[PDB]
Amino acid sequence: HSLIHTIKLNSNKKYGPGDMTNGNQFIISKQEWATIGAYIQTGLGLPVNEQQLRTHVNLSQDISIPSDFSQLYDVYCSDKTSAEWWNKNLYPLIIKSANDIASYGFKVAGDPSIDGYFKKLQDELDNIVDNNSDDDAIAKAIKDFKARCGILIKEAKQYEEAAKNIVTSLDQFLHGDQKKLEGVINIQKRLKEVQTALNQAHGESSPAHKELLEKVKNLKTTLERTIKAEQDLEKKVEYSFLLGPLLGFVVYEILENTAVQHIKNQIDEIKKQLDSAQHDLDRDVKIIGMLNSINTDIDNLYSQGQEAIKVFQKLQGIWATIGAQIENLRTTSLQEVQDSDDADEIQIELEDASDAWLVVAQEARDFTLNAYSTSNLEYKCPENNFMIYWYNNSDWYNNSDW
Repeated sequence: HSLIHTIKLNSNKKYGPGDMTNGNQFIISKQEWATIGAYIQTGLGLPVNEQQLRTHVNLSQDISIPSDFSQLYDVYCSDKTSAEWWNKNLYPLIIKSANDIASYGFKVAGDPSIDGYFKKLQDELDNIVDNNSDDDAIAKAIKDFKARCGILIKEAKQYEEAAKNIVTSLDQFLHGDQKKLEGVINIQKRLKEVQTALNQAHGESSPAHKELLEKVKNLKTTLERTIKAEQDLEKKVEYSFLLGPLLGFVVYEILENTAVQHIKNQIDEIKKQLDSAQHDLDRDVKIIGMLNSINTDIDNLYSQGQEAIKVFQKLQGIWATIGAQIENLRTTSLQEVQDSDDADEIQIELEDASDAWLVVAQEARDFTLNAYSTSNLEYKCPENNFMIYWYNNSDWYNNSDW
């Protein structure tokens, strides 16, 4: 965006928001969290027993499922549990950190309906260097100045700690929490194991097995290329199961993309081919195709998890420095104003920092406004209704031709 370039350029301004960017993205990136969120949706819908699996990949009741397939269930459950944890414990924090940026920015610069805190600080400095002002009024202005800065320092520290807490939550998402949460790293390990096993046993049984499973892998590769290529999301984030269980959820908006429409047609073709195929081909390609895509997904969850850790360590440092600079403002700078009887330079710095804060506050608001909202295993992952809309409204599950 134009605004992202403005934010870097501004990132040098004292009392301002600093470099709240991440490459060509806002430091809280709409596109990043939208993409991640797609993988999580897929996770939230994973099946954990035979009947669920059949319903999910859309396999005829008349088809037998070999026993080694059962390994799927435990790891799918863990993956699902992970997704649910993320949905409850991680993603809402991201929304909150965006809100913290909007809140601070509108507080110091003022809400567009307005005086923000920086204008109030400026006027206080006016009173401190006014010669008409008697000594009592000076002393009072100084106390008010320090108090108001103290509130900004407290909030900045709160936001700093919130960013630290996001980093901690990410480390738990990836490495587990030493309790009932298995980490993405271990989930990835087991998913790769099961993938190897099932591929050896049921993924190379015939030429058509290899052909079709390779076709699905190619579609996932292209889909992923397209996803990583599209930088700018213009719509409120929603998700779609249009591509079905072979590929997983995608951000709804990306359905417009020509390449993705091509992929939808190739998927419709696969469905036609499988639904009337020899039973073992039908079964193996649905189940293992989906599993291969889940492995690609979990790889993406891992790497983008590590990336996000780096981003929120950066944000953490930004709030630390914001608080440090306001502490300097209320002590050393304020004393200099008193000694020099000159406040104009500080006042103009506060004006300029106000404008920079407006820029990042608008980006934070935009993020929030457009973000997505919404061995037994039968008790750890009970059946829920999560996929039912998708089973009732996605083409993959249309069986009129059966």
